[PDB]
Amino acid sequence: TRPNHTIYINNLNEKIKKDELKKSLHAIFSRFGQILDILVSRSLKMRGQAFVIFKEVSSATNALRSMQGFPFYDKPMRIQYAKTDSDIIAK
Amino acid sequence: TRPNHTIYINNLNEKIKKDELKKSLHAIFSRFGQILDILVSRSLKMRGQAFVIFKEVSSATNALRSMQGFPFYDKPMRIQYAKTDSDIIAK
Amino acid sequence: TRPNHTIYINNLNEKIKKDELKKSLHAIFSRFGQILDILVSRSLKMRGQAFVIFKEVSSATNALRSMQGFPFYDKPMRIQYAKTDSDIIAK
Amino acid sequence: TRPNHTIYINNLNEKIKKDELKKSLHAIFSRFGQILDILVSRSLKMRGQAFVIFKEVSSATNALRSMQGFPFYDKPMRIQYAKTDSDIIAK
RNA sequence: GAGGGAGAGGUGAAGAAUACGACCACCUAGGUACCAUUGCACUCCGGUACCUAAAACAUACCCUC
RNA sequence: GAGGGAGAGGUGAAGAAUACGACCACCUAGGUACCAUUGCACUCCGGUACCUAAAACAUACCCUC
RNA sequence: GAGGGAGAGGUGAAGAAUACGACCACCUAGGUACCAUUGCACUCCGGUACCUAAAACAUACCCUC
RNA sequence: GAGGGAGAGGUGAAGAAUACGACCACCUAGGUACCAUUGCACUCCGGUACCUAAAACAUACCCUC
Ligand SMILES: CN(C)[C@@H]1C(O)=C(C(N)=O)C(=O)[C@@]2(O)C(O)=C3C(=O)c4c(O)ccc(Cl)c4[C@@](C)(O)[C@H]3C[C@@H]12
Ligand SMILES: CN(C)[C@@H]1C(O)=C(C(N)=O)C(=O)[C@@]2(O)C(O)=C3C(=O)c4c(O)ccc(Cl)c4[C@@](C)(O)[C@H]3C[C@@H]12
Ligand SMILES: CN(C)[C@@H]1C(O)=C(C(N)=O)C(=O)[C@@]2(O)C(O)=C3C(=O)c4c(O)ccc(Cl)c4[C@@](C)(O)[C@H]3C[C@@H]12
Ligand SMILES: CN(C)[C@@H]1C(O)=C(C(N)=O)C(=O)[C@@]2(O)C(O)=C3C(=O)c4c(O)ccc(Cl)c4[C@@](C)(O)[C@H]3C[C@@H]12
Ligand SMILES: [Mg+2]
Ligand SMILES: [Mg+2]
Ligand SMILES: [Mg+2]
Ligand SMILES: [Mg+2]
Ligand SMILES: [Mg+2]
Ligand SMILES: [Mg+2]
Ligand SMILES: [Mg+2]
Ligand SMILES: [Mg+2]
Ligand SMILES: [Mg+2]
Ligand SMILES: [Mg+2]
Ligand SMILES: [Mg+2]
Ligand SMILES: [Mg+2]
Ligand SMILES: [Mg+2]
Ligand SMILES: [Mg+2]
Ligand SMILES: [Mg+2]
Ligand SMILES: [Mg+2]
Ligand SMILES: [Mg+2]
Ligand SMILES: [Mg+2]
Ligand SMILES: [Mg+2]
Ligand SMILES: [Mg+2]
Ligand SMILES: [Mg+2]
Ligand SMILES: [Mg+2]
Ligand SMILES: [Mg+2]
Ligand SMILES: [Mg+2]
Ligand SMILES: [Mg+2]
Ligand SMILES: [Mg+2]
Ligand SMILES: [Mg+2]
Ligand SMILES: [Mg+2]
Ligand SMILES: [Mg+2]
Ligand SMILES: [Mg+2]
Ligand SMILES: [Mg+2]
Ligand SMILES: [Mg+2]
Ligand SMILES: [Mg+2]
Ligand SMILES: [Mg+2]
Ligand SMILES: [Mg+2]
Ligand SMILES: [Mg+2]
Ligand SMILES: [Mg+2]
Ligand SMILES: [Mg+2]
Ligand SMILES: [Mg+2]
Ligand SMILES: [Mg+2]
Ligand SMILES: [Mg+2]
Ligand SMILES: [Mg+2]
Ligand SMILES: [Mg+2]
Ligand SMILES: [Mg+2]
Ligand SMILES: [Mg+2]
Repeated sequence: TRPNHTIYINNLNEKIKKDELKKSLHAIFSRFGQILDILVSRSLKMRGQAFVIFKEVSSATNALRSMQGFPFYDKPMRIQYAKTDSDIIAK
Repeated sequence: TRPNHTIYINNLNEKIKKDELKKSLHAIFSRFGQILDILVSRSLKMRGQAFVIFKEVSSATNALRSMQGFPFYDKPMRIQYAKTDSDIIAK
Repeated sequence: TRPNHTIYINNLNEKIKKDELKKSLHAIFSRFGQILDILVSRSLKMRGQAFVIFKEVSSATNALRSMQGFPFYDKPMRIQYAKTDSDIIAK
Repeated sequence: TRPNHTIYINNLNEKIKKDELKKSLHAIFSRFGQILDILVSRSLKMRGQAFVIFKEVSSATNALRSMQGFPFYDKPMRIQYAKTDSDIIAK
């Protein structure tokens, strides 16, 4: 994919409760720049995944490159740019 | 919060015994500067949490920024400045 | 061993499914340069092990040195140069 | 303690078999310099502990400082200088 | 008589031909399994169930003669 | 007659008033729990036990009338 | 009469000498164990089993007198 | 007679018409589950329970004829 304000994370530990996952993702990622939102759902299709929306695409890029494969509750994070803009970025 | 000599850590693994937790927190954090004390309680309200008191606010700041989200017994540490001075700092 | 386009990893967590292992190994290693392939088998003789084939021996060398002992699904990765060229490198 | 060619590690995961522990400790530590030996015993008194003997005290010092608190099979390593020279260093 | 065995987390009560372990009452520290808890403190203190807390001798107690 | 229900991992055999799922035989991929394995490859392939592999109709099969 | 005890996730129905908890019907949030899921979203929503959702009084209900 | 089957961690004892596996005694390495242990070493060595330690033939042993 191509750089995007939003990174898509998967291979996340699915036992982690939604709000803990968000707070923890925030703690991994805030070092890279300002975060607008972190979206998590534990539904069947969306579990093990998160979207982290940065204010700036440069934050997204550094995040993705630095945290690629990083240990997070016992599994390595796999990180991609989101395939499309998040609503709050497009709008 | 605002910088403080003391950092507040949570999202800690609650199976870890108090003295092990302290010794381990000391090993994460001593690289950042001198530590006056580490307070841990496994009570219901205080489990999963620690206070690490640095001699210098600059140590606290580097600690917090470097170790934010860091893997510690299988969970990411979440770090904040303490909301108030610890007794040994105020007094 | 002597430098090789291919690194041999072992001490891998054997519960991890083959395609997850590959995707995760790719996420640990792609930072070091271009990867031609990652070979994994869960057979008795080959479980807990992977071969990661880099385009360039310099990528292999940096990978091996940086990721040596690195946490990966709860175990430290142990990394060596492959003892021989992978087919796609020799051919 | 005072710098020593040998570092003493504890808080090690005690489920890990002796030879795996050695190979893994070797993989954490060889980046710091040449290692003469790694001693591990799983006896009651000596389990959860290792001695890593470096050729040079400077290797020991960098190791200790860099790897202090580092994640190793799910627990943070706690590192000290050995209190005395190992036999192979004294002799 | 012999010879073996087992009992002390702490305080008490009982008993005292007994410094001494069971029974009974009360109180503590530490842990384990499960459940609940994401929580900002600077005497301690969630729940349910289980476990552990130096030890020889002697009395009493158990086995063999 | 009505009305309900359940059966297809793949190939075969049986049966065919039947494209069609059970029984029987054979073969595959993927997984789970436990045990074993630290192992250098570039067709696949450790063990023990369990599970899963699109699905409507029709025949046959099960229930009510 | 006395004295004890237990019941409210939410809506309803029943009942109302009763604001009030069981039974019955319906609906929600959160979790746990196991199984399945590697998945690109920007109302929610996999399965199987289990659990939890402030609480005093009163009626009714249970025990002792 | 035929044909099938199963037994060797190591040392010993028994037995020897037998190099040879069961029974019995003793000793080792490695592991697993649970419990305990945070511990500074440079012969080994916590507990409780379970498991594993190359293997063909022959004797003996088990099944069919
Ligand atoms: C109170 N009396 C009946 C007993 C008694 O008189 C004794 C005696 N020596 O005569 C006791 O020692 C006893 O009072 C006494 O203290 C006993 C005692 O200490 C004890 C302990 O500690 C552990 C196990 C046991 Cl079986 C006993 C036990 C049963 O011996 C009791 C016994 C009584
Ligand atoms: C061989 N014969 C006794 C049966 C038969 O003649 C049939 C028939 N239609 O007459 C079949 O279909 C059958 O040959 C036939 O194929 C059967 C069949 O397919 C089936 C399946 O697939 C699943 C469940 C069931 Cl209970 C059956 C079952 C029992 O109907 C069998 C029946 C036989
Ligand atoms: C409908 N009738 C038989 C009962 C009745 O007439 C009552 C009464 N006060 O007379 C009720 O309160 C009742 O209608 C009524 O509502 C009952 C009730 O609320 C209740 C609750 O909440 C919890 C436990 C229990 Cl045991 C009861 C229970 C049994 O008392 C019922 C009783 C009935
Ligand atoms: C001592 N005597 C009764 C037996 C004997 O005389 C033998 C014989 N060949 O006559 C043995 O081989 C025996 O002494 C002997 O050594 C036996 C033996 O080795 C053995 C093993 O290794 C495994 C399984 C089994 Cl069932 C046996 C077993 C039962 O055959 C014994 C048998 C005895
Ligand atoms: Mg790291
Ligand atoms: Mg006792
Ligand atoms: Mg004792
Ligand atoms: Mg006592
Ligand atoms: Mg005393
Ligand atoms: Mg007294
Ligand atoms: Mg007594
Ligand atoms: Mg008295
Ligand atoms: Mg306690
Ligand atoms: Mg929990
Ligand atoms: Mg408790
Ligand atoms: Mg005694
Ligand atoms: Mg089926
Ligand atoms: Mg199907
Ligand atoms: Mg079939
Ligand atoms: Mg077909
Ligand atoms: Mg056919
Ligand atoms: Mg048929
Ligand atoms: Mg036919
Ligand atoms: Mg398969
Ligand atoms: Mg294993
Ligand atoms: Mg298998
Ligand atoms: Mg159907
Ligand atoms: Mg209730
Ligand atoms: Mg309630
Ligand atoms: Mg209700
Ligand atoms: Mg209301
Ligand atoms: Mg109503
Ligand atoms: Mg009522
Ligand atoms: Mg009415
Ligand atoms: Mg819910
Ligand atoms: Mg899974
Ligand atoms: Mg569910
Ligand atoms: Mg009440
Ligand atoms: Mg055997
Ligand atoms: Mg054998
Ligand atoms: Mg033997
Ligand atoms: Mg021999
Ligand atoms: Mg002999
Ligand atoms: Mg014999
Ligand atoms: Mg003889
Ligand atoms: Mg052993
Ligand atoms: Mg433990
Ligand atoms: Mg043992
Ligand atoms: Mg044989």
